[PDB]
Amino acid sequence: ALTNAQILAVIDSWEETVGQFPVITHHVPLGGGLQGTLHCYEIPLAAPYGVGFAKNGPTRWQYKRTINQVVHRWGSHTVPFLLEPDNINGKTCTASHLCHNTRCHNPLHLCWESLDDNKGRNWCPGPNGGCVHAVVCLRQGPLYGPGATVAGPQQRGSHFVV
Amino acid sequence: ALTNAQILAVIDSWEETVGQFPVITHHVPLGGGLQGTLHCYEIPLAAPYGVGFAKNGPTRWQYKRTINQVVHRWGSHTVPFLLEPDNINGKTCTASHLCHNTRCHNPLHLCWESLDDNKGRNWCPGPNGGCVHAVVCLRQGPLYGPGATVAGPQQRGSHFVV
DNA sequence: TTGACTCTCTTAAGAGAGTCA
DNA sequence: TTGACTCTCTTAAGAGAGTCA
Ligand code: NA
Ligand code: NA
Ligand SMILES: [Zn+2]
Ligand SMILES: [Zn+2]
Ligand SMILES: [Zn+2]
Ligand SMILES: [Zn+2]
Repeated sequence: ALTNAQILAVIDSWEETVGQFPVITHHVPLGGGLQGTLHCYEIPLAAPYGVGFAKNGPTRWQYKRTINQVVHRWGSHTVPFLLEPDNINGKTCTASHLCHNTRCHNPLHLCWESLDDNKGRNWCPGPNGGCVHAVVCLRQGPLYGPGATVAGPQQRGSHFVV
Repeated sequence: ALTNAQILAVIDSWEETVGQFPVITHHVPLGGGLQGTLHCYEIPLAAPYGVGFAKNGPTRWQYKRTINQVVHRWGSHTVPFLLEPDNINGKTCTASHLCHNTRCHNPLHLCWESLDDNKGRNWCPGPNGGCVHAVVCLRQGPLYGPGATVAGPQQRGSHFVV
């Protein structure tokens, strides 16, 4: 098994490589009508992506390192969390984009949480709009708002009460 | 079926049948430390379910009627909305449980909206906790709260900024 | 050891359609 | 005509693993 020092070396090489990705400044809603700025380190749209990186899906990548003749591979956003527990409350931990920008690999824009917690950030009002996430959101979720509901609750007869 | 009259007849028959499902009272969080009461009309756990109804999955059902010698079939929660547009902004409209109770078929607990709007209600603070849904939530979403994040954003080196 | 592709799978909110009696 | 089963698919947040040079 890879030692702690070996895993730290993997994290360090990943950080070195991602830190050289193009850094894109994005202005974002924070909630409460306030605007903020995030700096995303974006993996390229097409090969080459960076040392150790390869695309396994339209917006999925993996990081690969060969250590003592054995190939090891991880989801590209999971690397910052290799020294953390990988489940909680019986749920698998997932890399969760606080910046909501899939190509971004900035570890300051990632957290490690259940898929439900991850998804729920899409609708959060944001750090200046009432976010209650213990690990606070960096921005208002892209899907926060009144929604676009086509039809509400309704009945034709009188068979139902709310 | 094609005609408006035929569609209204399908809606009326569905309402009459669902109107005879057992009515189960559920006390629910509203947000803001308040609680409310919902009356769900719950499809049975096992066959028979009711005239026109059959189970296609663990928590999936369909409603079917024979019109002009042809069988017409719909997802069991879609029937109230047969006269509504079936898409919005190029996204499929879905039946969305305001009561977060799959077996419930009370149309006063359903709306018709994109899958993203639908999902997002799981994390809404609720009608007394800040819900901004234009078609208002009936309860706080079951997944609202601080979450259980295992690890937050972090870096080992000095290559990244927020 | 490395790059650039290939494939299928998970989850939990939702769907459509066929086989028998 | 109606009932009771069977199967796979959609979405958008996420995954593991194979092949070739
Ligand atoms: Na996310
Ligand atoms: Na829902
Ligand atoms: Zn980012
Ligand atoms: Zn938040
Ligand atoms: Zn209900
Ligand atoms: Zn709401």
